[PDB]
Amino acid sequence: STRLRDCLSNTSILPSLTTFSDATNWETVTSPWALRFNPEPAAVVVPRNRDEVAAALACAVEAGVKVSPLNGGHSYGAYGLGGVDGALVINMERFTETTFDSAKNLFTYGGGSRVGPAATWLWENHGRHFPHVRANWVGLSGSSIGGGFGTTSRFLGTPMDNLDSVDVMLYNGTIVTASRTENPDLFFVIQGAGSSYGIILSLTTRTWKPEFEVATNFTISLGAVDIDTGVQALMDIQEWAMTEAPDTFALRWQLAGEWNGSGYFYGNPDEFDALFASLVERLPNTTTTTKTTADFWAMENFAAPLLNGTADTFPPRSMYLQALVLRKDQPFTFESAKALYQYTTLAFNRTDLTEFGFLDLWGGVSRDVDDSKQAMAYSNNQWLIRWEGRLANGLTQWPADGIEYMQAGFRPFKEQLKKEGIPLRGFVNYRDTELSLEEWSVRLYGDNFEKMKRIKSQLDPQGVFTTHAQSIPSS
Ligand SMILES: *Cc1cc2c(cc1C)nc1c(=O)[nH]c(=O)nc-1n2C[C@H](O)[C@H](O)[C@H](O)COP(=O)(O)OP(=O)(O)OC[C@H]1O[C@@H](n2cnc3c(N)ncnc32)[C@H](O)[C@@H]1O
Ligand SMILES: *[C@@H]1O[C@H](CO)[C@@H](O[C@@H]2O[C@H](CO)[C@@H](O)[C@H](O)[C@H]2NC(C)=O)[C@H](O)[C@H]1NC(C)=O
Ligand SMILES: *[C@@H]1O[C@H](CO)[C@@H](O)[C@H](O)[C@H]1NC(C)=O
Ligand SMILES: *[C@@H]1O[C@H](CO)[C@@H](O)[C@H](O)[C@H]1NC(C)=O
Ligand SMILES: *[C@@H]1O[C@H](CO)[C@@H](O)[C@H](O)[C@H]1NC(C)=O
Repeated sequence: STRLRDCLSNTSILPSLTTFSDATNWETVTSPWALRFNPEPAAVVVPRNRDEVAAALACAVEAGVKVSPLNGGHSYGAYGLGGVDGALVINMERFTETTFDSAKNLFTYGGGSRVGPAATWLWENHGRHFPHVRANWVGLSGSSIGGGFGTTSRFLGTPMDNLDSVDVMLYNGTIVTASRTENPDLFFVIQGAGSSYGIILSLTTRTWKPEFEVATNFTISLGAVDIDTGVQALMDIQEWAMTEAPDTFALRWQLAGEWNGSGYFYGNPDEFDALFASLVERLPNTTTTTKTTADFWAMENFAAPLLNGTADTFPPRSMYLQALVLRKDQPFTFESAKALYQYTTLAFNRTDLTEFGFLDLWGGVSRDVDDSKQAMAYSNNQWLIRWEGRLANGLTQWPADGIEYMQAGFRPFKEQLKKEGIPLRGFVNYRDTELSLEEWSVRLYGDNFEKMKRIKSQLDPQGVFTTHAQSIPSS
């Protein structure tokens, strides 16, 4: 460690903000949100300004160690701590500047920001919104580089595609601005795989002023129904969602916790009742619903508790997540939906694990996405499907067969997709840590992967940012 320590000790980074394993706070600074993992960094530093980021990077280059920026710490694979052991972790926590350009209605936030503080700042100062993940303390950099999905994404897009530009430090300390029209190759890979290419110092997002002061939420409960009835209900919901629903709806249909759903509507609250009537039309006669209204920012805080708070709503968790997407051209069939429900939630039976999962309705403005325009493949996404196992309360050891148990229940669904000729596709932020390179690369990036590897060779030839297991290799 001597080389890295001595180099860092000659920078201006505070000694109190430079930690190695002999530090009194090492265990705290290296603790992962994803408790199934425990990556061991070479060191963790907290830069106070852009020059200190560059100084830390230069020390990593001189020492021959990899570099991982740490933002909100939410990675489902502990990727911010490097994923693999031995990275220099650059904790971006001080980079929380917030500015608003009222001429262009663009919000600029620092590369170490979290969803809640930044959304709260923009709301309280300007009455504006940008799509964001549904959790108060997730990093904005770490979530925006993997698409993201929020309650407003069916009409506003993803956190990722609402980015207008970013400022990025490359491995050699050079700072560039990336956008669709400036350093487009870098912007391409930021939009899906940013951790493999640079350190995002600042991000600028488009923003939306809500048209209506009041928003609506709702629930749907089918009651005690059999599998065929529940599956038919999903098919009927899907048909409504693909033919009648406006883009301003959101809907989550439970996988674990069936047969129930919930959602939001961001159009005129006086138009909701007629739209909700059309949705519940075919549902079985045991169905009941609820509806409420609240002002826009109150609703935001009900969807993501404590957006304006001071602590994470979601404590660290030992879990294993899997996730697939379906597109508009090949959505659920009766057979594929039945395979999913029959062998995941309806067969789940463990004392040491609990089940979690849902189907988030997509569609809407995913119709405007082109896969050739950014690394992440997500054009015409129609559903986001999440199936997750969580360690039971009171246990501390993830079971040796937990991954196999979770994968087995989700396998009949995959086989039915294969039978129907439907590609297996994923969603970057919902990292499945058990996938092989052959699997994650095509599921996340489709046929963009070769281009991504070329850009990797061009922008990080020495591999400084090659850290976690899903890092983009060079060509
Ligand atoms: C924990 C969690 C995650 C989560 C969620 C709710 C909870 C409780 N809800 C989500 C949702 O509604 N929608 C969605 O799309 N994702 C949701 N997630 C997942 C979350 O978005 C991802 O796990 C995300 O990657 C987490 O980001 P975060 O910033 O919190 O985590 P990290 O470990 O520190 O970093 C993740 C990766 O991003 C790279 N990174 C971070 N900062 C930078 C900068 N400045 N520049 C470049 N790369 C950066 C890290 O290196 C790491 O690879
Ligand atoms: C839907 O909106 C209602 C508000 O109309 C939310 O209701 C709050 O729910 C919390 C649950 O933790 C209760 O403690 C509060 O008493 C409720 N507030 C009011 C004013 O009734 C509800 O949480 C929202 N649900 C979703 C999923 O967004
Ligand atoms: C957060 O915002 C909601 C909605 O305006 C408000 O009811 C609540 O009091 C706020 N919480 C804090 C801690 O300010
Ligand atoms: C659930 O698992 C237990 C063993 O832990 C078993 O006894 C029980 O029959 C199972 N329930 C089923 C298969 O419905
Ligand atoms: C730093 O690396 C980038 C990415 O390869 C390159 O474009 C730039 O010219 C380099 N800066 C130098 C050599 O000063």
